[PDB]
Amino acid sequence: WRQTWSGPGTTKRFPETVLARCVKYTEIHPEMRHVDCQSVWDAFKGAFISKHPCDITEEDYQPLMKLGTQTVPCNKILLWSRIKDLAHQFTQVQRDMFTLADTLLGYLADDLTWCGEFDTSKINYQSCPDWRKDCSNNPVSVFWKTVSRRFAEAACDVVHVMLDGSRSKIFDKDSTFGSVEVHNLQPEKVQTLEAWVIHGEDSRDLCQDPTIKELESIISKRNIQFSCKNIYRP
Ligand SMILES: *[C@H]1O[C@H](COP(=O)(O)OP(=O)(O)OC[C@H]2O[C@@H](n3cnc4c(N)ncnc43)[C@H](O)[C@@H]2O)[C@@H](O)[C@@H]1F
Repeated sequence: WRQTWSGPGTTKRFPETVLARCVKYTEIHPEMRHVDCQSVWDAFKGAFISKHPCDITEEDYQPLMKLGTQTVPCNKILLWSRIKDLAHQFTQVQRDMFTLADTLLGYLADDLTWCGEFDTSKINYQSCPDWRKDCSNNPVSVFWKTVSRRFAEAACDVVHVMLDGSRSKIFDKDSTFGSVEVHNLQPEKVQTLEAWVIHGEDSRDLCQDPTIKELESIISKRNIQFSCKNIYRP
């Protein structure tokens, strides 16, 4: 039996959008011709269709992760927390830096919402679970959790993270960066995490904020060097 959820339903034209994005991505990036976009869509579907949308596991997304596997320039990863648009905008100018949005899976899934239901093979366009009001293990949250774990595992040498100085918690231990990514930067592989605290709020040294000291101690226990910089948005 189905229930009404508290969050928006699946983005209109979801199947066509994912397929069209996959076709566009594989055209631009020749390294990915070995991917059949029909196969990618099948695997995507099998992660959440005919499943209760609060019982989704990272394991459900493994077939899609396997088809969407992609080498990346591991020494040029730019992570970010709660500052997506500015991050992307930074990498359009500093072109040699690489974010999750530049990967196939991140490009396919950007700004979309999706879920299914236990009793049917249909996409639910009516509503989907809100992460706070309904459940954390919903199709969208678990997707981003899964790809993020894997993206952090891929990084090497010097990893950069853009953080937003205008947030109450500049570093939030409970965000995706703060839980999943920070704890999966691999001790040997990654030598340094360099944080960039962005101003646009208080205009003084924000690298001494309690939450940045938290971030420093977390990183430090994984045998990774930590650096911080105050940077000003134009
Ligand atoms: C992986 O994580 C950081 C981003 O981490 P945040 O700390 O900003 O993530 P958080 O506030 O916990 O929010 C999680 C939800 O954000 C949506 N989301 C993340 N990334 C995208 C993209 N690229 N497009 C659309 N939506 C996105 C999801 O709804 C998550 O559930 C990144 O720097 C690392 F790659």
